[PDB]
Amino acid sequence: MKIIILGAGQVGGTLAENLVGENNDITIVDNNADRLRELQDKYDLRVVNGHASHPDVLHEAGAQDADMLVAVTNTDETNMAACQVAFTLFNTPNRVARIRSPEYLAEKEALFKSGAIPVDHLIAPEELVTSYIERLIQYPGALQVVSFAEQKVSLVAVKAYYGGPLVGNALSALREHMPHIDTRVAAIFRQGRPIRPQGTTIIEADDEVFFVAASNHIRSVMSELQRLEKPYRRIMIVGGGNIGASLAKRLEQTYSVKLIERDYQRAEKLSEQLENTIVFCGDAADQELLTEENIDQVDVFIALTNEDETNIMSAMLAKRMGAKKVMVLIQRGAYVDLVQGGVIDVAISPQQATISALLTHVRRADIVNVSSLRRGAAEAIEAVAHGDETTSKVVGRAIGDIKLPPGTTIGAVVRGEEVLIAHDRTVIEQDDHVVMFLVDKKYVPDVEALFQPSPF
Amino acid sequence: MKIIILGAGQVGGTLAENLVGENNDITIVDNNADRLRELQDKYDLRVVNGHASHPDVLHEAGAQDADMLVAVTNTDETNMAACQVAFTLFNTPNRVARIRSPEYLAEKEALFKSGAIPVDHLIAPEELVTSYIERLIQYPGALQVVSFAEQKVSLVAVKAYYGGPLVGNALSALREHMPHIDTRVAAIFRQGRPIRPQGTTIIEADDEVFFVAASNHIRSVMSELQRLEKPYRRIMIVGGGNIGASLAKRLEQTYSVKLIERDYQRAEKLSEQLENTIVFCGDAADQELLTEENIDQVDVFIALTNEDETNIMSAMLAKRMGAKKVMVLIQRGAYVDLVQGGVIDVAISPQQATISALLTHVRRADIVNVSSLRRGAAEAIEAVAHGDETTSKVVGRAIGDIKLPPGTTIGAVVRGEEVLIAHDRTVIEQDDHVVMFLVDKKYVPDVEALFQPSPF
Amino acid sequence: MKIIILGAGQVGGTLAENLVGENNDITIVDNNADRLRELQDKYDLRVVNGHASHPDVLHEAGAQDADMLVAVTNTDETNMAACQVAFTLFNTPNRVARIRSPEYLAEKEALFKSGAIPVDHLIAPEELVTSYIERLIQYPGALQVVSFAEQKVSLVAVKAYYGGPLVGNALSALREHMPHIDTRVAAIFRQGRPIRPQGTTIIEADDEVFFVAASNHIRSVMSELQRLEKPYRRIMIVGGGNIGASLAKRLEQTYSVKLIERDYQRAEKLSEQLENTIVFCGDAADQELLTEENIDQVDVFIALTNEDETNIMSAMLAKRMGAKKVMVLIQRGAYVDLVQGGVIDVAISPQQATISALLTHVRRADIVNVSSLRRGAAEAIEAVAHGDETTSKVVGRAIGDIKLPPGTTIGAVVRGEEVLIAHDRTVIEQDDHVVMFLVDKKYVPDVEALFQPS
Amino acid sequence: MKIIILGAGQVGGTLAENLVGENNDITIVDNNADRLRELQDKYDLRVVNGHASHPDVLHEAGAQDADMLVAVTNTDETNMAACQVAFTLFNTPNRVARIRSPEYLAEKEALFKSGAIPVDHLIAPEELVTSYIERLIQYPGALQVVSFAEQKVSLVAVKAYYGGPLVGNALSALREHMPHIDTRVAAIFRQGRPIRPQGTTIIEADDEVFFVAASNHIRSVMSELQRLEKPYRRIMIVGGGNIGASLAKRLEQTYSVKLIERDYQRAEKLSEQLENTIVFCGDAADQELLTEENIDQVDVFIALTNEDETNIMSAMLAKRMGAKKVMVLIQRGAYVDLVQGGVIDVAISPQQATISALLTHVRRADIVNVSSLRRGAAEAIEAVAHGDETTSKVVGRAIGDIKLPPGTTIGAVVRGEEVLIAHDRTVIEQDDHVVMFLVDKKYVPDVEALFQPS
Ligand SMILES: Nc1ncnc2c1ncn2[C@@H]1O[C@H](COP(=O)(O)OP(=O)(O)OP(O)(O)=S)[C@@H](O)[C@H]1O
Ligand SMILES: Nc1ncnc2c1ncn2[C@@H]1O[C@H](COP(=O)(O)OP(=O)(O)OP(O)(O)=S)[C@@H](O)[C@H]1O
Ligand SMILES: Nc1ncnc2c1ncn2[C@@H]1O[C@H](COP(=O)(O)OP(=O)(O)OP(O)(O)=S)[C@@H](O)[C@H]1O
Ligand SMILES: Nc1ncnc2c1ncn2[C@@H]1O[C@H](COP(=O)(O)OP(=O)(O)OP(O)(O)=S)[C@@H](O)[C@H]1O
Ligand SMILES: Nc1ncnc2c1ncn2[C@@H]1O[C@H](COP(=O)(O)OP(=O)(O)OP(O)(O)=S)[C@@H](O)[C@H]1O
Ligand SMILES: Nc1ncnc2c1ncn2[C@@H]1O[C@H](COP(=O)(O)OP(=O)(O)OP(O)(O)=S)[C@@H](O)[C@H]1O
Ligand SMILES: Nc1ncnc2c1ncn2[C@@H]1O[C@H](COP(=O)(O)OP(=O)(O)OP(O)(O)=S)[C@@H](O)[C@H]1O
Ligand SMILES: [Mg+2]
Ligand SMILES: [Mg+2]
Ligand SMILES: [Mg+2]
Ligand SMILES: [Mg+2]
Repeated sequence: MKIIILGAGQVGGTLAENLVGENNDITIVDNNADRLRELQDKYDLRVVNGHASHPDVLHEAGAQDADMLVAVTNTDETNMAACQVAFTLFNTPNRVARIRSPEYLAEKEALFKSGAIPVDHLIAPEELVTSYIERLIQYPGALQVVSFAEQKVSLVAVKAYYGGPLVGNALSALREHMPHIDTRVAAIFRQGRPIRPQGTTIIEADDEVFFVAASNHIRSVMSELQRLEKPYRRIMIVGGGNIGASLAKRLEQTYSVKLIERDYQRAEKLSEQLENTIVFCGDAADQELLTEENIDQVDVFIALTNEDETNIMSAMLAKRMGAKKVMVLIQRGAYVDLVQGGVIDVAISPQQATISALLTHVRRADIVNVSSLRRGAAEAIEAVAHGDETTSKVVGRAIGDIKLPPGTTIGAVVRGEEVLIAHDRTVIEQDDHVVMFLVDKKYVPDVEALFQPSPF
Repeated sequence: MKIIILGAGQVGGTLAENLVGENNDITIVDNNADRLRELQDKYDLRVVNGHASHPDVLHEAGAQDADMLVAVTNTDETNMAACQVAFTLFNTPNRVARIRSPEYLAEKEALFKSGAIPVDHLIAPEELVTSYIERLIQYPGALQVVSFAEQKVSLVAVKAYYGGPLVGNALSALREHMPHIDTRVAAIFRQGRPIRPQGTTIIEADDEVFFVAASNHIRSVMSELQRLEKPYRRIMIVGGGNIGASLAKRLEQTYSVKLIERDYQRAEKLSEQLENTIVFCGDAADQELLTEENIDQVDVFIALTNEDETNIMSAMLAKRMGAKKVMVLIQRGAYVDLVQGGVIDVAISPQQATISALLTHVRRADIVNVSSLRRGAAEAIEAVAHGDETTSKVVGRAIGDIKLPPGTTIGAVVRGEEVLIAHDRTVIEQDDHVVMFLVDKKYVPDVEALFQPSPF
Repeated sequence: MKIIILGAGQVGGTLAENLVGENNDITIVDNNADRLRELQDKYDLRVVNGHASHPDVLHEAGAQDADMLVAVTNTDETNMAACQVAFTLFNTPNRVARIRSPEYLAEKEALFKSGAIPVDHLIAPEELVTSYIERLIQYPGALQVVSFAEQKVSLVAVKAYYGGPLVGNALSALREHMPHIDTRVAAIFRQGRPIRPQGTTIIEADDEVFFVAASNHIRSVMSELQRLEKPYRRIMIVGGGNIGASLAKRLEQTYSVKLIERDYQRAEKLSEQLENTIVFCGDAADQELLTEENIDQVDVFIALTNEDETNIMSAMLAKRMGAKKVMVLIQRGAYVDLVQGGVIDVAISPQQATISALLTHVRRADIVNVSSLRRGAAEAIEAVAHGDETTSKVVGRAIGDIKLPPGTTIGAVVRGEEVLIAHDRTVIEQDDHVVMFLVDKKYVPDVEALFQPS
Repeated sequence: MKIIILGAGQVGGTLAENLVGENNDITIVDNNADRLRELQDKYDLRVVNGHASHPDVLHEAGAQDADMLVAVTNTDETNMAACQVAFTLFNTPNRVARIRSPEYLAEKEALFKSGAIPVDHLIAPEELVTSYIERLIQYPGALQVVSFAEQKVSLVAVKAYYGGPLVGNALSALREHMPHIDTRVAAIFRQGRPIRPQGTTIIEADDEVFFVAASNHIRSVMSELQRLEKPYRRIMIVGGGNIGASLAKRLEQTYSVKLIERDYQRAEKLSEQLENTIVFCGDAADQELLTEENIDQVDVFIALTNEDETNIMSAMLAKRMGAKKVMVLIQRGAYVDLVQGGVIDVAISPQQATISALLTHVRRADIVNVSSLRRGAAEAIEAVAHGDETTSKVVGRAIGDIKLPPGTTIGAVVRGEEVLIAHDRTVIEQDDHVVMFLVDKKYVPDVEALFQPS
């Protein structure tokens, strides 16, 4: 697998970090020499200093031979130009590009899906975020929904609280309750540190507990944990930009939505374009605006401006003034787990989201796929069981008898269209998709080795 | 009292906001028309659009007749030029100027105190902050030390916690304990909202409780509340700029200080200039640097970079990694109370500090002086009891019999050199300094009226 | 004619300014509200605020109906995306784009000429500039060569001097002293004011005289006016960049070229890429370097750095130190007419060159285009004679019987591939290309009326 | 001589460049590491990185021991603080400061001349520029007036023309045809190269000839060279700013002045402040406005906006439209020598003017200062003859017996308040001020050796 990453920013670099290994040859292009040196010190990859869409720069990165091209530069127009130039001159297969402009996506069918602009897969960070928040809204009480390249399976995170079904009970004590639907804990995060879920792991308060669920039965699982809270009525959105306006349009038909936008010329525009949203012109930190429009009633306050501090301060104010749940948009995913949990209920990063999507396309045709759950060294992953018992170290063997790396816990198996909750006696069959959670991502290539069969 | 404020930034504007009234005529100079319109809408003051140090602009603000000149522009050199031009051309008395440069203050004696540069009072925001943090370090457990223009009296804030002397006990129940030293609660802040301290006010957890103390006996009061924790051993400072390097120099002789500075060229300089400080070159968010230098041992982690988010994220990480107490430098005082309390122990603003100092010079020769305790509408103040019983509405009368405005509580009286803890039977004598806390600062001019005697 | 210009910078703005008029609907798209306003204040055109390559912005500027799209934004990648989006979504005809990157141009065949990236016409200023200089070197004595028609016609500017062939002679007296060559004076600039060339106009010293010539007979005209100087032998180029390195390749095999380049790692690279050029490592203003390499022998000194300040100081030093002629590259177009002529013989601007080229695409699409000449010597336009005698006020008539506005001079008529030097007896036939020069831009729209049929 | 220059911009940099040499220890302070490096790369001087007014930065540049402090930073308030801090902390002598604000200058008496703000010498470029133009208007025909000594000596530049008094005459032939007036040609610039003025130098057309004259007898010299033109009657100023409004006040009472100002609220203000000036509201490039107000009658058109582009286009239009002479204000100093002379008669730069003034303070402190003339016509310096015959190689000798370097011409000798036009028999006495002109800057340090005693 020969991979070229155009632009070594947060997204390109983090991607590069997640793809270094045996079966992957990573080359990164960037015109900033400082960024290249920094990345090369940490990881085994090749670097090209130049403009990502220049024919020679692209040639020097070996676009004729490469198997995938990922364009994550500063600009859509450079990403588009890179994919055009690469395709036209070198026939480079699998061209993925980040496109941040909703204007382009509005014509994505006519522009990209016709091969006019030769992009195979658009990664639209603004769209992904809007979809994620909306999906959280759909499951009141849900702290995080984890996705895999296998769309049939998901994880749902919830926060344990005093006098809740979860707090105090060990994991094995929950397994005594089998009514209607049964799930298994995939991961724990207390105090920002990952705990490997064992039978005798006592759930403490303020833990972030991730349960395994079929993607089409999340509501049903949360219900059966007495953790599905009543539907959100009142949503308040701060920041009427690309993301804010998008989310409001998606919600206004089913929810009661208020939006605050401090630019009057932009705000007036949003009032007509949003038929069922009440749009206010005002500042996010304005106590008297938040009070006048009853912030004490708001079920979820969502801060979606582009400045993290504005969002943070705003949401912290909303919580102080009685908003039930608050969500903030944090730019860099590193800060997400940090700022989350205490006072701020949920933090979402457009960079994380982009990276999550990008890992579902690259890890495709690989053994292991990384999930959208990545916190520090911790991360949930999916691996494929190729081969039969004769050639594989996992196929045929039972889950309780698999030589997993340290810190690694198998949470569920996806066989065809059925999602099986992991048990010790369960036998891994061929071409299964095994979902694991690792406390430390350094053992991924070990998981890779484990699931890699002998040469047929 | 005729006051000219040069520069209507955060400091100038906030000052202007605090000084509007009957006995004060406020004029603000600024070259940004937008900033002027905004301020005039809210407050009764005069605005001049021009350069603060131009002879005509200064003339147009009435510098010949004015009684005080406050220079808080963007630049020290403009502040200095304004004070020179005002003095030389109009003999304007009482010239206060903000000087941010330690280089100038290093020669403050030869430059200002000689009348070469005609500044009467330097307001040095970097120095004030360094002094404040240091003063907090001196009283382990102290959340905030409140100062007044009467240097003889102070307030000390502490946070109530479960199984602590404070939590659960009503205020009257504390008055049953009179050993050695006795104090009175001046203010309460729970959930960021001010509560007027009454006899039957039950102290809840995480409340910010302010006790009255003589400025020279703070340690003695905290001791007698079982709230003076053991001396801080290990201090870790992030950001080796003006403030960070300053604080380290002050502490290194009495504390074990580590400093982190990400710029290697600046960091190397600090290693030699700080004889007893260990200086590290590295990033604030670097988990492995913080761990290698045992952040789990750090008694107080102090984030003093100029970026609030950097400081916030950094300190939140330090707390997660086990640092006992964390303090952050937040630029705008509005965010200070917001970000404080939850996870971040203390937030300090250089703007607040400047404003605090500026209010001790202006309110001088006034009736009321505002303290360094200002949180939203809430603020602690000091008023002077001028006149005798014949002409005053407060002198002679007992504290329990004073027609105070709503939300107002007298906490202590400073008579000469003795600080008297307020009791209901205490009689106000002449020229006393009465310390009150108001839940809403809108009643200040009422306090002013109350302490204003009849025309002699 | 509905024309869309993307980006209202120097080039986009000047262009619109050159085409705003009667038969032209100019819409300018730009990301900057302020540049649009200035343009609307000055001219009656439509302005659209948005990103030049966004589908809605292109549609809102009416790309569906438009007849030409000109992309002159900040970056090639936006120009390309814009041409792409316009073609794919709206089938916008005649898509012209500025492409500054030699890297993209190196693959011009594979990228653009195949319709992968749908640019119909590339305007590459660096190349045009390089080409212009080379064209000047080819005609020693030429201060300026301007093109009209499809470049089929040219003007050759020369400066008249004391004890010279031009000075002293009336214009009609020159038509009688030229035996087998046909030319016409198109414009003159003496003192600080432009003069309309008449029969009784005596050429005074230091005048810049513009002659009309067929492009394939420029050398023959200059020769027989005793104004074609002997071939340049020694050329010195300062600055080995895109333009410098390029111009050197074009010259080194037929001329003796030395190049000065202060970037030492760059100088080494060029030393290899230039088979017949001597590359010196040094600063352009270094006298001890310039005197060492015989600047007094240098026929043409060419300063091609990106710094106008360097170019000017460099050339003036060279001129001071005895170089015969000096040519500079000027970025800021305002100064070009000034900088040329006195101490510095020739000044060349990449923005001007772009505007020229964009107007050669105007000249092929049969729109009349105004252009100002050097130092306001005259404003030049080329117009088409539409209609027959019945519907046109010009077709059929001889030049001597046409009521042209004051200050207006017809210089030549272009019939197909045939260039007729304008004479009083010359009859304009239908669809002819009449190239004229005006002393005043205030009479510009009047000429349009002549050539616009009923 | 230990000299500190605060701020290494155009002015600070040029200054250092003019004074770096043998007897001068130049230290430049600047906030920008890059500007310092370029300066150190080019010249051997000391560079200090810090804020020009910080006590340690001033001390580290050796303000205690320094002999002159020049403040040419970005803002007056920093220049002032620097002069303040230097005086208060280190007693730094001769503190020169650039002050651009007319507001500060309006209170020059009360603020600076009293030692409240310890600036010894104010350099106010806007005023100097205004003063220069006014001085040009006073001597019609003067293209340039440059000053030497304590302004006691001047050069008057004029352009020679066909059928003119200068052209055709050898220089020695002019000394014999001037009856009761004494002058000397100091420099000439013909073609693109400077010529050393000798007896047998015949003046050709379009040469710029510089004459030496006592400052109090400039008019008498120009008159008796048949080169003093008749007084200007009609003046037109574009741009009513600090310089424009100021120049108008100085001219309106003795000349007929019209002013064009596109800022309408500004035009109204000036209409009141200018008792004898007609203020028109309009753009400078508006032909219908320029033709309405008889631009063909205008003796001098002066474009004083902050936009070079406006000034150039404005003036060239005026020159095109028949105005006798046009003068412009040019911000970017690189273009000045070029822009002047051809279509635009006079170009004036505020940065150059500042450098001149800063060098008049150099001329009072008895340091020899180099300055380049217009278009490199010659480099001019004024030097002092220190010592007696025993210790000096120049004192006592007559000019005709002094071995000057090649290209070097002594133009005048200044003894006290007495200006002696240089002659071969003229003997240099002690502490004389000898003003010389060099064609080449490479012979500059050689001249110092002559005047430096043992
Ligand atoms: N035209 C270009 N050619 C090559 N590399 C580029 C180009 N533009 C940007 N880059 C590099 O690509 C990386 C990403 O660019 P940024 O300016 O960080 O854009 P961004 O929108 O912040 O995206 P990220 O990845 O979330 S920081 C940067 O590190 C740049 O150095
Ligand atoms: N304090 C505030 N209160 C209310 N609205 C705010 C506040 N701060 C920012 N906004 C709005 O929220 C968004 C923050 O984004 P900005 O960084 O200002 O712009 P931007 O995000 O670059 O533009 P977009 O939306 O991505 S096309 C803007 O639309 C602001 O109008
Ligand atoms: N030279 C000047 N003359 C007059 N007013 C000025 C000048 N410079 C700045 N101001 C105004 O003074 C105010 C404070 O300036 P800022 O640029 O905000 O400086 P600051 O260091 O941020 O100080 P603050 O008050 O904490 S925001 C601004 O609102 C400016 O509009
Ligand atoms: N992530 C980080 N880790 C460690 N040190 C940091 C980090 N970010 C900033 N710093 C340092 O902390 C300070 C932050 O201030 P900046 O805004 O970069 O500079 P500055 O404060 O304007 O300069 P000063 O100190 O006020 S003269 C700087 O000295 C940085 O070197
Ligand atoms: N004083 C000088 N003497 C000699 N060469 C110089 C001098 N100043 C600049 N140059 C050279 O002129 C060249 C012009 O290169 P640049 O214009 O900077 O880059 P480029 O590759 O030509 O791309 P463009 O077209 O300018 S965006 C540079 O390589 C410089 O080294
Ligand atoms: N506060 C400062 N302290 C020290 N040096 C400074 C300061 N501000 C500017 N300088 C330097 O002073 C020089 C003058 O810079 P500018 O004032 O920006 O140029 P300018 O206003 O065009 O005036 P000049 O000198 O004609 S370029 C610059 O090179 C700066 O690097
Ligand atoms: N095309 C034009 N026609 C007439 N007047 C103009 C034109 N362009 C600019 N101006 C005027 O020229 C004047 C010059 O003013 P400015 O230079 O902008 O300000 P100023 O008060 O002179 O301060 P300085 O010295 O430039 S920092 C302006 O008031 C403009 O209105
Ligand atoms: Mg295509
Ligand atoms: Mg004829
Ligand atoms: Mg003083
Ligand atoms: Mg003689």
